Amino acid sequence: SPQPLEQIKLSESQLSGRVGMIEMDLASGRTLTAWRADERFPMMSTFKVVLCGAVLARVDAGDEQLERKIHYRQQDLVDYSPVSEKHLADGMTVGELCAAAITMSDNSAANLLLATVGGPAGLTAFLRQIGDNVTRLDRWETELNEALPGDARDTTTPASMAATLRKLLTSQRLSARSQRQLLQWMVDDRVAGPLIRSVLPAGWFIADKTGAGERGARGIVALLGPNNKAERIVVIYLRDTPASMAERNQQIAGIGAALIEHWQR
Ligand SMILES: OC[C@H]1O[C@H](O[C@H]2[C@H](O)[C@@H](O)[C@H](OCCCCCCC3CCCCC3)O[C@@H]2CO)[C@H](O)[C@@H](O)[C@@H]1O
Ligand SMILES: *C(=O)C1=CN=C(C(=O)O)CS[C@H]1c1cn2c(n1)COCC2
Repeated sequence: SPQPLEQIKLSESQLSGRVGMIEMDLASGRTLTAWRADERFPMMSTFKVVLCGAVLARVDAGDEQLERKIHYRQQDLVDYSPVSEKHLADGMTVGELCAAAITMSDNSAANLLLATVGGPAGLTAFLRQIGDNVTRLDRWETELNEALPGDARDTTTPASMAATLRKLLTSQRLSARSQRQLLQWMVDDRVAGPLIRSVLPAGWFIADKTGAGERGARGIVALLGPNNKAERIVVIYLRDTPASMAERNQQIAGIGAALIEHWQR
């Protein structure tokens, strides 16, 4: 494989799109690789990790319980509700909703959770309170995936998303049990976790959340490392490419291969 930066460039040339990426040490925040790291990209479903960070902050403050059952109605459901559509009668706990949102990308679950944290404006205010001055959520599922050219709504930057994830997972803004919970939900991702493990060498850790949107938008927020350890945060976003989903996936995998082959930098 080429060096990671060279492989990112090659992926732009091949996709005829913009790629944004950060590779960051989880423990220290050292940035090892930046590429378009201050440019804006649609978050798509990757926002669900930050959402459940906000939920966990309310639990730590005594303002929420993961056990609290939320009842909802069929009229409330949006497209792709694989878990939530099964619990119209019996409801779901706040923690079950976060599991569904992060591990299955259940969109109704995400919207029910958004309603608990004050909507998109509430989530954006949470971000500002933990010192993320860039990321913004403006819409609900599924309209937030629209990825219009030039539109700043529902965007992050690779650098801001990585810093925000590190804050949630490691900075003691969240309680110890809450940090462990957030991590475990990412470990349990069903959408891409197993697929990623199928192509990772033995010994590599993965935890992740993925997203997709219009005009080729694609993204992943991940924890990765050798020796079965979550050593680095890797954030990769793609936008404005006509490529097939399979080719976008293959280019992100190729960046992954470059990082693995050149890990000690
Ligand atoms: O010498 C290093 C390794 O080189 C190869 O591993 C290959 C592997 O066979 C391939 O499947 C993967 O593709 C890349 C898989 C990565 C999937 C994307 C993951 C990313 C996306 C961004 C967020 C973090 C995770 O590349 C590695 C590195 O060449 C050998 O198969 C393996 O025995 C050896 O230990
Ligand atoms: C999250 O990224 C996300 C993106 N895109 C759409 C869409 O393209 O219509 C809908 S919401 C949400 C989503 C939908 N699914 C997943 N994530 C996971 O795969 C199954 C369907």
